[PDB]
Amino acid sequence: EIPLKYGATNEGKRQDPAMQKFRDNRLGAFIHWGLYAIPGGEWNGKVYGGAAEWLKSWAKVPADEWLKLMDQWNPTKFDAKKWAKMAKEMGTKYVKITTKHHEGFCLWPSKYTKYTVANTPYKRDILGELVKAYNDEGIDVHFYFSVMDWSNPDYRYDIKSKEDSIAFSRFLEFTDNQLKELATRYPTVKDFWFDGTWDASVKKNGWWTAHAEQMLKELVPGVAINSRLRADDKGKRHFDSNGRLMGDYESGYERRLPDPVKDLKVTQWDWEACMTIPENQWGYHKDWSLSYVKTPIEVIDRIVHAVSMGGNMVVNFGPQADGDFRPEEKAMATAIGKWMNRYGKAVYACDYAGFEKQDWGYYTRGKNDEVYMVVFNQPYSERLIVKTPKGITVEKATLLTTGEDITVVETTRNEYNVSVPKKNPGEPYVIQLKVRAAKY
Repeated sequence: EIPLKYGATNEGKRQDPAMQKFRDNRLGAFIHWGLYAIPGGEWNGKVYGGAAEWLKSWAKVPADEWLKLMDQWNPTKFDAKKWAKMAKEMGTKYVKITTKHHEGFCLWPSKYTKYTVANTPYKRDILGELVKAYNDEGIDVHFYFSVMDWSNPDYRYDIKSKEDSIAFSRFLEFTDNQLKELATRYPTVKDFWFDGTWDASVKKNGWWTAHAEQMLKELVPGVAINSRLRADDKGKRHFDSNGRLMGDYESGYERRLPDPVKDLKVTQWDWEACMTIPENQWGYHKDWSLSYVKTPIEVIDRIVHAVSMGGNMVVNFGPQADGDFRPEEKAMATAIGKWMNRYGKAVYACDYAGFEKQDWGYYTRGKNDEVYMVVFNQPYSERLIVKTPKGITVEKATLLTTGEDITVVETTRNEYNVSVPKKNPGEPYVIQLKVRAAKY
């Protein structure tokens, strides 16, 4: 048992209405937009296979020359109302926006640096337009913020001298200033999602991470803050030195997901995962033939997987330089939306069900103890195995889309065979169960 000034603050899950809304939303979209969209993976005629938002690093481009891309920032086709309608149609209840990525370029007209939308041909407060357009559609907005900043020469990767410490203290004031600015300019913000916090400089300044959390919470009632921000007194990230979660939700599952059998620990706290459509591209990259691109069903699988284990999922989009979305992303959003509209009672406001995992798919639990079976792998046996926890029985099974009754046969103590539907739905589908707990 270690004493700590800058360790965990929350005891378990926040149960205030604002966290309940964050949780109940479940499905969100990620927007990565910045100067990296212009080159789109290519520098000086060489196409790089790494993440397009890291092109400055792959092509060894100096800050001065990279930030000169501001002179071509002119997204003529940008329309915040279209973006928001696209998100509504997809079934997303929130959107996480890159306010500033590692490159340092701000999508709002910050008063604390020259590297902003204001000093571009386009001039407009893109971030402010998005906040309004999304909020008009009833969609919450969350802010991605990269602490690591390649545009500011006071940034330090490590504190090796007293000069380093003096520079970096000025950098943290700059950062604090931008954060205060965002929270007061855009007070409808529901969440701040920190990234670029892994460097030794930040690990050595745990006190600051805890201060940023507390500062933003006093400025924005009920705001959420991700675990990735936080380091403790000793430099342990996400979870403090007593194994307690810092911030309001766990945010380490990036392009991977907890194991449905072995990683049940994650149901004890709030968490959010994010993912890309190709293997590893967040910002716009002009050539998607370079790695595997997920199909819509592969994406829906991951969404449901997350919710089945008590977490959120955020799907990423990397808008083009002109301010429109590429065709593959429009197709994905439309396909997800179609499926969510039909089967979203098993996703929105749902949580971990407490049932042993089975091969056919995933269980989710509803607000009134509905247990949904989301079927992704159809058994040739025509029987969907359902093993119940001690004291639970299955009284009825119903196909969600049609209301048709589904035969349930007891096979042993605590186990049933739920029949597949008479007509194969031809897609991942939901069977709703009615369960009863003995004197959930």
